[PDB]
Amino acid sequence: MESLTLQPIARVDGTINLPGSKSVSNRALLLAALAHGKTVLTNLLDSDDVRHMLNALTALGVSYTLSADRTRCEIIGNGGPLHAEGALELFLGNAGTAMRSLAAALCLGSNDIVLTGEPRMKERPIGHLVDALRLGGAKITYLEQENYPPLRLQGGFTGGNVDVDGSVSSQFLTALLMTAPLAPEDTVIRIKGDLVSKPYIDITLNLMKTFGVEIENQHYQQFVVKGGQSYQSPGTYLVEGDASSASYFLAAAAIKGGTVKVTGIGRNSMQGDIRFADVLEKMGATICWGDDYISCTRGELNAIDMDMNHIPDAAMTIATAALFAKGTTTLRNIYNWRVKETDRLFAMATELRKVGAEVEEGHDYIRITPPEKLNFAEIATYNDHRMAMCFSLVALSDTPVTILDPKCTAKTFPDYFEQLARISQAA
Ligand SMILES: O=C(O)C1=C[C@@H](OP(=O)(O)O)[C@@H](O)[C@H](O)C1
Repeated sequence: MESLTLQPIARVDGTINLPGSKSVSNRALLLAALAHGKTVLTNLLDSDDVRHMLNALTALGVSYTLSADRTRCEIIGNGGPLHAEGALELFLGNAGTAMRSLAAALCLGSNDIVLTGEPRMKERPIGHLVDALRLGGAKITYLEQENYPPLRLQGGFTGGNVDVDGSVSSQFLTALLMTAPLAPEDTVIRIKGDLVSKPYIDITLNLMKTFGVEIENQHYQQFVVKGGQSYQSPGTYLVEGDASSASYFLAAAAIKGGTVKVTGIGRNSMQGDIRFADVLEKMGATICWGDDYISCTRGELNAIDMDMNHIPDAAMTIATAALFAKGTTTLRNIYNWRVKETDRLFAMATELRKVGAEVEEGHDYIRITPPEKLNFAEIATYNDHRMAMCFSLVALSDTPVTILDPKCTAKTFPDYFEQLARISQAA
C-alpha cells in the first residue's frame, strides 16, 4: 500500500499559515445553508470532512460557489430547513461533524433522506442523538445496526422536552442546539449527566450567535431554546485556522525547535484546542500569544499527568510528544478516543510500542514510558488522519519513520507533510 518515509529532522523553525478549522467550517456551512441571505466564508478548510458536507448541501439543492483553492465559499442561504425525498442517500465519509449535525437538522419538517458513510462510520455511535430527536418527535430508522448509521430520516422534530446523554459525544448536543431554534415549538434540552468535550459546545453556541441565534445555557445541564427562529447571514465570515492541526507544529518546536509560529489562531480563538499550548508550557516549552498567532519555542520537556477531556483531539499529539519527555506521561479521561476515527486508545498504544515505548492502555487513559532511544517502525494509521500526523513527530529524533497511508491526513489536512517539511531544517 502507499507509504511515506520521513527522514530525521534536525531542527524545526518557521511559520505556518494554518488551514481552516474543520469544526468551524462544517458548522458555518450548515448554518449558512439554513440561513437567509448570502454568506461569504473565507479561510474555509478544504479537506475530506468539509467536502462531504459541501457535497451533501449540493445534493440537497443548496447553491454555492468555491474559489480556485476551495477556501472561499459564497453560499446562497435556503432561508429555512433543507429538504429532499425519495430516501436520497447522502454519503458522509467518516465525518462526525457532518453525520451528527445533519442527522438532527434534517429532522425538521418532512423529509425522506438516508445518511451513510464509510465502514467505520457505521461503527461510530449515534443512538444518544437519535434517542433525543425521537423524544422531540422525529421519525428515525436504523437501516443496519441499532444505535449506528446508516439512518433513514423521515422528519417530525417539533421540539418539546428532550433529554440527551452527553457522556460519549458532545456532537449530539451540538446537533440538537443548531436544530432546535428552527423547530416550531420551544425546546428544553436536559443533559442526563456528564458532558464530555465541553469546549466544542462553546464553539457551537458561538457560531449560532454569529448566525443570529442565542439560547439560554443553564450551567451546561439544561439548554432552553425558543422555537420559530431563523438564521441570518452574517455577511462575510472568517473561519479560524485549525487549532487541532496547529498542535503538531507547536509540539514539533517543543521537541526540536527552534521557534514555530502558527497563524490564523490566537488568544481570542473560540477553539478549545488552543489550550494544547498550555500543556506544552506545563511540560517546559515557552509559548507566545498574539492576536493572530501562537508560537512555541523549545525549552525542555517533562512528563505530565493530566485529565485531557477538554482537548481530546490535540491530546493525541501529547502521546507521541511524550516519547521525547523526561519521565512517564499519563493522559486521563479520554474514553471517547475509542469511538472516533478508530479506537485511538488501542491504536496509539499499539503504534507507540512499535517505536520502543512501554505503554499501559487503560480503559480510559494511556500511560507512556519513553525508551532510552527510539527505533524504526512502519506505522499503521487506521484510516485516521491524526495517527499519521502524531507519528510524523517520531522523525524529530535520530531515526526515520515510515507512515502507512499518508494520504489519510486529507480528512482534515491534505497538505500536512508539505507543511511539516516547510518548518523542517537540516541545520
Ligand atoms: O464538534 C466538533 O467539531 C468535534 C467534537 C469532538 O468530538 P466528541 O464530542 O465526540 O469528543 C472532536 O473529537 C471532533 O473531532 C470534532
